[PDB]
Amino acid sequence: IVGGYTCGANTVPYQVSLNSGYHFCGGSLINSQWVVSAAHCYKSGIQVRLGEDNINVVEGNEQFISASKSIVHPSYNSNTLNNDIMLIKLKSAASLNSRVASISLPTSCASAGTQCLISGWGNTKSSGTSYPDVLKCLKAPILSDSSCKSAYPGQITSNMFCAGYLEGGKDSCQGDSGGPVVCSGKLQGIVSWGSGCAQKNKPGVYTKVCNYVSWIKQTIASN
Ligand SMILES: [Ca+2]
Repeated sequence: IVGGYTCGANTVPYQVSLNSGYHFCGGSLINSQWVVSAAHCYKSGIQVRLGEDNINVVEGNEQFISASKSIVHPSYNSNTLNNDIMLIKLKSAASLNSRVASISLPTSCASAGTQCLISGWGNTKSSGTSYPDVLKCLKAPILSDSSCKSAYPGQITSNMFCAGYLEGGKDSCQGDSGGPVVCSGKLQGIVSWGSGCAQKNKPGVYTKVCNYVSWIKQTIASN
């Protein structure tokens, strides 16, 4: 998160860290046994860390649970990043409480102008590299599709949407991938890609979760 602020311990209870001996991607807890993340975050041997704040220190409330299986959308294309969504089933059910809670799936696509909360432990620098210990947050608006397609000609599909600032200075970054974009208490996006970080006229691109509600529900029901 570039140009953001410190969320505060456990203020984003649905936020998860995907770990393989180090933090590599964010994720969202949608129920006691399932996490939604980005398909490009996939890899064998994933340990989902819940209730995290400082990801380098064990301070209480954390829950480390191994992924029993990661389900990458069958139509995910690594070259275009279309269908950048992945379902992760936990080996055992997570303990839901004040610090650890699931986020609701959307019942409709959010409209442009809607304010959303983006969060993660990704890079905080536009040019350099500086990874934070504690969870960072960012309030950003969903941009219109015309502005989005204008920023990335021929790269935006119906399964993507832009969010952020065209002036630059505020955006999600490396490490934030797979993280939640929450608007009005609903998971509308997943940190997917962009051209650099917090660069002007290059807003962040996110996976349009509202286009996958049926798929998510159907996949979960058969697994
Ligand atoms: Ca910790």
